Order: sequence, then structure tokens, then C-alpha cells
Amino acid sequence: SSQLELDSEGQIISEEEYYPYGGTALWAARNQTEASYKTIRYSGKERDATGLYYYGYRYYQPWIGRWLSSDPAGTIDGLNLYRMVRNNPVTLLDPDGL
Repeated sequence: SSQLELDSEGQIISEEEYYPYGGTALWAARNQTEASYKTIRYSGKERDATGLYYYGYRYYQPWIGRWLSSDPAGTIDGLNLYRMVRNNPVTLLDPDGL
């Protein structure tokens, strides 16, 4: 999860922290425009303007800790095709949405 951004000389552009399931709980910057250009924040995946995180093979709803669609890989991570990283978001990460 992208927490700090630094410019060419190690000065803080932004500061972020997340709720364990993706939600953004702290968001700070040195300029309201300079901050609008940070795109990826949680688990190295893009939070679109829609609010969904784009993981690759699926989109993710951080506000209910739940995938937007059933796993295409099927029963690869259990019988629950909507569960998020075995409900262990602080320890585990999903690389591509499967």
C-alpha cells in the first residue's frame, strides 16, 4: 500500500494510511493539485474515480471488503468466490484479482 511519496530530494509529497480492507483513512499532501496525481494507493492497485480498486482480473469494493464479481479462477481460494484474501487483509494481498 503506497503510504508516502517523495520528490527528487526526499521531501514528502503526500502521506496516506488505509483501513485494513482498502478504505483511505488518512490523506495528506503539501498541495491540493500535487496530490491529485497519485493514482495507486492500496495493495499497489488503482483506485478509479468510481471508487473501485482495479486489481486486473476483477474490481474491488474496499468499503465492504468484497470483490465486485465472482472469481474467474473459481474455487482456487475456497468456495466463496467473493471473499477477499481469506478475510486477512493485513497479512495477505491479492496480486491480480483471482
